[PDB]
Amino acid sequence: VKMGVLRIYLDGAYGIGKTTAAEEFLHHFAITPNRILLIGEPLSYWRNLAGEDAICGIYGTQTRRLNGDVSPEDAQRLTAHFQSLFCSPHAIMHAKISALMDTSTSDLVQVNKEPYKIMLSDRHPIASTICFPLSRYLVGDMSPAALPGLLFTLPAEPPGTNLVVCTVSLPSHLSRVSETVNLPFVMVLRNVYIMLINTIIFLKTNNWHAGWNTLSFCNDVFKQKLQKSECIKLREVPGIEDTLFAVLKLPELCGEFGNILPLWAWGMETLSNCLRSMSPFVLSLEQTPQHAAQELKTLLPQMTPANMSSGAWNILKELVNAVQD
Amino acid sequence: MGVLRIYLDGAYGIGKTTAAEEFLHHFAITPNRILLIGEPLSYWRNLAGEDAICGIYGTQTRRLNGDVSPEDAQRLTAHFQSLFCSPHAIMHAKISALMDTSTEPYKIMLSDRHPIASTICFPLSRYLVGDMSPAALPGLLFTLPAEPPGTNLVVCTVSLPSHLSRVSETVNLPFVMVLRNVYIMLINTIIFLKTNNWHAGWNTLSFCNDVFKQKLQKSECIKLREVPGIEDTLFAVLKLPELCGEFGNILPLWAWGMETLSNCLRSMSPFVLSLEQTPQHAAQELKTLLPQMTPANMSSGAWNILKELVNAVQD
Ligand SMILES: Nc1ncnc2c1ncn2[C@@H]1O[C@H](COP(=O)(O)OP(=O)(O)O)[C@@H](O)[C@H]1O
Ligand SMILES: O=c1[nH]c(=O)n([C@H]2C[C@H](O)[C@@H](COP(=O)(O)O)O2)cc1/C=C/Br
Ligand SMILES: O=c1[nH]c(=O)n([C@H]2C[C@H](O)[C@@H](COP(=O)(O)O)O2)cc1/C=C/Br
Repeated sequence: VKMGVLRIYLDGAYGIGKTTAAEEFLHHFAITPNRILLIGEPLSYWRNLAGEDAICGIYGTQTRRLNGDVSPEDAQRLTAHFQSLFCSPHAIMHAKISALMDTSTSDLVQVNKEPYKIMLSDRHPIASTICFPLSRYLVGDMSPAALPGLLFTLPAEPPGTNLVVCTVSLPSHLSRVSETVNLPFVMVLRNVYIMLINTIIFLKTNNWHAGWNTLSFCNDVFKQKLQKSECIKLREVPGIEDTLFAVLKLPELCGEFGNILPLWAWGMETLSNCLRSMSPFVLSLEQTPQHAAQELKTLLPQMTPANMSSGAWNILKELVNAVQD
Repeated sequence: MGVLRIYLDGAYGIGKTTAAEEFLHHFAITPNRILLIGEPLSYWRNLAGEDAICGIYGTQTRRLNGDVSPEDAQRLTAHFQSLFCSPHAIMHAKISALMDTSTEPYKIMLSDRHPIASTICFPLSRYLVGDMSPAALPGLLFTLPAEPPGTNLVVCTVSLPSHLSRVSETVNLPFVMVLRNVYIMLINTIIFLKTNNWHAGWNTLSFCNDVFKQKLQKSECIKLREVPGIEDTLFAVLKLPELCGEFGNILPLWAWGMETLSNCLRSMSPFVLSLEQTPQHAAQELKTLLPQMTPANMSSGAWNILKELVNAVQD
């Protein structure tokens, strides 16, 4: 009864327009209703996650830090708290979906006439568990203490994840927004995502323990560049220093001799395991939503497909519709 | 070959460690027959920079002195409490990978506390006592990973007046009284889950109110019972208005969450061990239980590996 689907997670910085451009893609291809399934960001839960408003809280906390209404040491812990709120929703979902995914190691008895059903999603779990938390650290708004809980506890990623990092020119990104507009965080966020990509590619060939002992620890000088120049350049064959491991080499995770502590190592392993499965793609949103979406279309043929029960797709759809409700 | 995964939990200060060790010294006559994994204090006391333990307690002291808003003190707590998760999880997740899921004296690998202690028992106790905001429950309860078959949860128990001497960190009835209660519920929940679905008498479960919380901090009510009912479980504590909508229905995602939370707890094989006596007895009793526990299968090779890893981090 099988049929191949196309899991596509659309990520990148915020305010860039990856949503009004992800929707304009649904209108001009969903000519046939059952050929595409969209899953939007769960604001409804973020803005009322068991009582607190993750969004307001993550920003308000910074405003509260500047006014000195709270200790900078607490403001960091306080941040970690809110930042973490974004995790659950996206995770409950992703975890369910991985369950409806057919991981059949076998030959095909029959083929399906129809084209592959593409299920588009707004942001991938790593955004909450790795991209943002890491950007907060780099900018100094959050304490590293919360990285293990998010980076090292990642669940096995099922084959076929297509991560599409959206990108916009810098001066244009600063208009799509004007929540708070401060270069430091943005400049970093953009950078991090670029690293993410380099990390995925990197991980495709080499192990995380590559030039680890050749990776200078993460210092304030490094963080400074990340908040100013948007350095980190996306490159053909990435090296350890063009990845996220450049940001993970932290004294707080290593011991006396300067070795990354045992557990934390095992963690790097799973974090690698996850990112490595992914199929990285970059999509420019520097133009009319029409183009952005058209471009995304040209990529469909390059993405890695996965298999799932025809029945399940119909179920998934209902669930997705049951919660985006 | 077949191993015996045994996780030893319960309240703190009770002595489940000096009694879990006295069990290793007596039956490890043959070296390769038993493997112990102790609590990773070394990481808790320096988890990427902060000392989870001091922070969870100090935050309370800081709350009483009014050095910080009670609203922040709650969020601040959630933060630290969460720190306890990673270590235990990195481990457990690795171990699940070395477990053979393929369709004479078995090697028993004893562990100090099971991940649910950090992700469900303690966080929940903090809530009930009012030291933590519910906002952090979904992140810990609903994101639980598939538990592999063969988990033997052994909840240790001590008499009340005796428990208050094993400790005297901070000694305050409210939290203890609750912690004891919660663990009892956990057990009742596991059993309960064996037969019925979480959506049983859900619509007959009164929401969680302050009156309820009050009893949980005073009488150690919650009694362990043969055939548990919805109200003797943890679901009695999970029915929260903050998780339900207007009409009073538990919101979609949170439901799916309950599902996975149930999925986990249900796999477990619950056992109660009394530490109200000489460590010798405590351990001897635990031995009598070995034959009742559910065994799992793993590569002989893996066991040797696991051992090395365990030894590699328990140094
Ligand atoms: N069965 C017992 N009888 C008397 N004292 C005990 C017993 N078990 C433990 N203790 C004492 O109480 C203290 C706390 O117990 P511990 O083993 O550390 O508990 P836990 O496993 O909860 O951390 C120990 O340092 C020990 O001296
Ligand atoms: O981890 C996060 N942290 C965060 O602060 N945010 C923030 C970023 C932004 O203000 C808002 C989400 O809106 P858009 O990203 O669609 O513009 O929440 C988002 C995530 C990620 C969720 Br997965
Ligand atoms: O989640 C937790 N939260 C917590 O505060 N603690 C606390 C409880 C205790 O002070 C200390 C651990 O010592 P024992 O439990 O062995 O006596 O950390 C522990 C856990 C659980 C880890 Br899994």
